Amino acid sequence: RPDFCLEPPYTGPGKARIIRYFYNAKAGLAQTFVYGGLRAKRNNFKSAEDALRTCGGA
Repeated sequence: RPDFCLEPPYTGPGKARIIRYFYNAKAGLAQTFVYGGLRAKRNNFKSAEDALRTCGGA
């Protein structure tokens, strides 16, 4: 599983409220979170299906 999949979600400094997905490795689930629109990290997906394919494990 890529190492960036183990990071907590990162909202960042932007003032937007954009609903994105992160992979929660401890839970084993893709979950939603509020992203501010600036300086996303890689554990920040546009969909659940993308989060799971990238971070869900082989």
